[PDB]
Amino acid sequence: SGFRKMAFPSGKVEGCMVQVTCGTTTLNGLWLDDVVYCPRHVICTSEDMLNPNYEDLLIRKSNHNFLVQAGNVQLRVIGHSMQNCVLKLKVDTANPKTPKYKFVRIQPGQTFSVLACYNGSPSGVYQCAMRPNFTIKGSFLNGSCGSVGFNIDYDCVSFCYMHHMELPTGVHAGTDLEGNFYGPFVDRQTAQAAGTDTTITVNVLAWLYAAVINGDRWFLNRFTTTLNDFNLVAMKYNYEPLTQDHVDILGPLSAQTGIAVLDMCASLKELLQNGMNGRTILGSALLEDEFTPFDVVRQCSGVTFQ
Amino acid sequence: SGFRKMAFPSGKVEGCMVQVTCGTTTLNGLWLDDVVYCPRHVICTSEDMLNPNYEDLLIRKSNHNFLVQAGNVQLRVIGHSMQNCVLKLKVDTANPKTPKYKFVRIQPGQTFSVLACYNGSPSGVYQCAMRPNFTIKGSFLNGSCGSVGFNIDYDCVSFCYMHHMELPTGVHAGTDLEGNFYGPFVDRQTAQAAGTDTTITVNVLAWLYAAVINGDRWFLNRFTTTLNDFNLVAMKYNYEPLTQDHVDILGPLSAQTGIAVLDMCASLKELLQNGMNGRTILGSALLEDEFTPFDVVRQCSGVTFQ
Ligand SMILES: *[C@H](O)[C@H](C[C@@H]1CCNC1=O)NC(=O)[C@@H]1[C@H]2CCC[C@H]2CN1C(=O)COc1ccc(Cl)c(Cl)c1
Ligand SMILES: *[C@H](O)[C@H](C[C@@H]1CCNC1=O)NC(=O)[C@@H]1[C@H]2CCC[C@H]2CN1C(=O)COc1ccc(Cl)c(Cl)c1
Repeated sequence: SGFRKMAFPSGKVEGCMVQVTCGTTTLNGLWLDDVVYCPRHVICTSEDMLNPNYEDLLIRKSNHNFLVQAGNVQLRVIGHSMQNCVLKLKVDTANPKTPKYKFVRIQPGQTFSVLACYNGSPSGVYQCAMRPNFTIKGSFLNGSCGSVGFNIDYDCVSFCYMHHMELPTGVHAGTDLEGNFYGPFVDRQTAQAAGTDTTITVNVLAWLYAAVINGDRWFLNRFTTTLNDFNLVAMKYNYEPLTQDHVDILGPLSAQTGIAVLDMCASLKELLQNGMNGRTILGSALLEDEFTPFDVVRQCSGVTFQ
Repeated sequence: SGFRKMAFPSGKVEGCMVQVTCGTTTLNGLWLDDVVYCPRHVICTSEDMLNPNYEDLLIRKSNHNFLVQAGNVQLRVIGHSMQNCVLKLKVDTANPKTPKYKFVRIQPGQTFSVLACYNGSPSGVYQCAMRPNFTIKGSFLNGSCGSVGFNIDYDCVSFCYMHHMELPTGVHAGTDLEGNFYGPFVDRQTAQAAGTDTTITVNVLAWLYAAVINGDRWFLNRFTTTLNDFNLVAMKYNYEPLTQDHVDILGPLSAQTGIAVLDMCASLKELLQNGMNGRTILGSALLEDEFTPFDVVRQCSGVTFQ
């Protein structure tokens, strides 16, 4: 038993992490087969960072301008191209540690592991959710750009996130691995801001099921509610609407615990209207919304990855 | 910016994880050079698990009884010996992925990363603290024994924990890598229990400094307090006494933020006496005590590992 914010083992990604330096900018790149992926703003310098034109900036670059460092081995760049907001640096060497992988784009509400890197070297790993407003509450300092977010699905790494920037509230924005930003953000210094977030309702319910599985039961009740009546409460407390599909996805957890999904909604309602009254749930005094139903099933049943 | 419960990159440990099967028991082993380390209770079966005599049980074993599986390669056991509560299985092959390592024993209050494994395959990674009562609040299911806890110090893995068991409150107990239990626990089914815990005071203060570094300032005050007067409050709220050495260790964080350690203590006092009044600190509605001063400095300055 126990329930922890658990990241995927990072080894497969660690072997793909490289250093990319161009001009005065050093960031991280992702080396898969003979391509290194990195944020395109590496080709910028200070004055370039207000209103850049990256097509103009890229045509002025040379392969030899890109210093790519895989540990203590320099990788010769032999081609480069821009794909949206990522740069694809073709290098003369395929990464022998390339795992099976996919580039996937995730939905707000879904979670992933971030391997925070500096200078191509992994610093730490942690779990994140894509917020409804397409930001992530990460932990990122200067030089962390190009760190990736990912899931692992048996032996296959699904890369979903590459880090580009921090917003004024201290949250983080980036792209999928095809270079397309999550949310309405651009890789420029503008006055852009996150915009209002909501709590991921289905995830909160998943975490309540994790709590029941782990022996926290105090918030349970005999009450029930309709899906419509629950969503009128969710709206007031700035929770995402719960769909019938969310109810279906919570089925297995409902079955294991014997608590109907709509019954757990009634519990959530009471927690929203009354608070926790000094109690905790799974060591939290807040309703936690960064575990998906899958995350709960994964942890509470012991799925591994080969 | 941002602050996350961050684990170390797990790759170096992942390459050491193997499966050990003996009889009806399958657990994880740690393969370093030509030795596999695993919990000695692998040599037990159901009836063996009440009041065992492991010296008796081990002399009845044969090298060939130990099925050691490194991925899809079976490792031939050529010797075995007991060291306290761990078994050392000598195998005919040195692990080519053996990192530089040390066996270290940690102090309550210190943190480490756990690579949760099943069947020798990594499932997830998360950060833990050694509680003052020598338990850890982990996430462990049947088959997770032999998973290790560790820190990474540049390129060197300091293994500090191997998992053996869960206690009736859902917390976890285990040994250092020399087989010596953390705390007054034994690898038997007895009525043993954790025993009363305390909150790791120096860590809470570290996390308050992390909050200030990250722009959470609402809990700060002009007040100060003496170390003695703070500790009279700490005792009432079941917090560990703060020592002058703790104050010294918090020096660098005090210097970076400009908040005297004893001033931050005064803030903690007020949080203890008054609660948080609906506010959060670093996304928590609880005072968090599983970040050490080192963890905070590490994350808020970007230390990596090569
Ligand atoms: C890339 O390493 C870096 C990552 C940032 C730095 C601080 N936290 C992060 O996650 N990205 C940036 O510096 C990007 C840069 C590329 C696109 C736009 C431009 C500006 N920017 C920002 O992240 C701006 O916010 C910001 C906040 C705090 C700090 Cl210290 C900095 Cl350097 C930037
Ligand atoms: C080893 O894989 C296993 C890990 C346990 C299992 C559940 N959570 C864990 O962390 N260890 C044990 O099963 C040990 C075993 C070796 C020493 C004593 C004996 C009993 N025990 C326990 O952990 C007893 O507690 C316990 C609680 C809940 C469950 Cl499902 C189980 Cl199997 C054991």
